[PDB]
Amino acid sequence: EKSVVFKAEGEHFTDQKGNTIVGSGSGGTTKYFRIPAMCTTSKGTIVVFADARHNTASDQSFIDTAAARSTDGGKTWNKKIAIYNDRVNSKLSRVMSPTCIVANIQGRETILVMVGKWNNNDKTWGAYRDKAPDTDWDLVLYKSTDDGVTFSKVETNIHDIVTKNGTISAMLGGVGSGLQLNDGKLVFPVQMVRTKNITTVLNTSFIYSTDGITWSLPSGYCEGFGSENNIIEFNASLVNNIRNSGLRRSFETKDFGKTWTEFPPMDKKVDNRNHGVQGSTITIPSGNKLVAAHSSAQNKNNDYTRSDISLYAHNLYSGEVKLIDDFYPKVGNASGAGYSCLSYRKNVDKETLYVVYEANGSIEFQDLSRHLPVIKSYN
Ligand SMILES: CC(=O)N[C@H]1[C@H]([C@H](O)[C@H](O)CO)OC(C(=O)O)=C[C@@H]1O
Repeated sequence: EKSVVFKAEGEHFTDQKGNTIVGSGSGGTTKYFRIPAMCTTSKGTIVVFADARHNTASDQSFIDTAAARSTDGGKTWNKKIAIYNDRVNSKLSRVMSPTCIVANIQGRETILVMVGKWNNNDKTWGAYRDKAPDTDWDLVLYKSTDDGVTFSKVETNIHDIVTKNGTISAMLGGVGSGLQLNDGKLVFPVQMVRTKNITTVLNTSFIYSTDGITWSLPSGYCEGFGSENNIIEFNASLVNNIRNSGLRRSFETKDFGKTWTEFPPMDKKVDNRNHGVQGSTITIPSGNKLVAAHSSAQNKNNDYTRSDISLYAHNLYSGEVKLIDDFYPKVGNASGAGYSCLSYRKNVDKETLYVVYEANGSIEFQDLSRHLPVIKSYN
């Protein structure tokens, strides 16, 4: 009814030289996985990224970005490390929080994946506000043009545009998936930690590009809330959907990121309760209309266990919301739980809706395509 993408205490990765990575799971396995991100290509291939937390579930720990690839509809997976941390600090070196896009970049189908990178910081990234930007931080971008088989680093100007801004201590993708606009523009939702002198600690925004190499920041900022967020393209707006303790928040920009205003069809429509949680938000066509599909946790215990990871439909015209499927109807592991990522595709006449999510330190996959008629009708 499901498959395991990455098995907690059940995977063995190799490093760049081909030596095994001895984690703290049983038998020297990778201990824990978090923060899944997925896409589906024009060939039907599914690629899933996650934080491979070799030693512990903690955010401040030794982490590589794993990638899993399935060509059989999610039944079986081939796995590797896509992005290695710098191996400065055996406790703390890390790459974190993947956000991915599958896109047509000047004719070439490309998977992009963006992760934050730290080495010696022993605290959460929001603690580091003294510098513009933090010297321990980077935001790195990798690509594949071979359907997810190989990844290579992309040289970008992302660090430069953050430095030039001068009011950002660190930036990170919004977690899960970014998007390619109908005109071809690449867009990553972002989270930013502002420098200490800015009265808002966190903001949301996006970065955009034509070629995947040269990126830009818009001039405005959206309120941060819990900062993890996704963007959809709708009706001549970019619309975000942001983590927040309690009710999720959604804003729209009609001027390509200069200004943001509340988006009534999604704002305050789903409750994640205490702490909030990352959620995934995408669009799915229905005729010449769109529906938003959204995944996040109901959090019945009002805590970090983030129970009941659920799929919702948002009617973008009426503002109705309904629960489609509580696809992980379980209490999570409070060491780190609740995150998810959706992926919709129509290849020829075959429509697929997939999800990956956190399940007790593992990453699981489900094919949710049977729900498509219900979601599409919600317009
Ligand atoms: C880069 C990073 O730390 N990401 C982490 C994120 C973050 O700490 C929080 O959004 C405050 O910034 O929180 C969580 C979480 O399970 O809630 C998981 C992520 O691994």
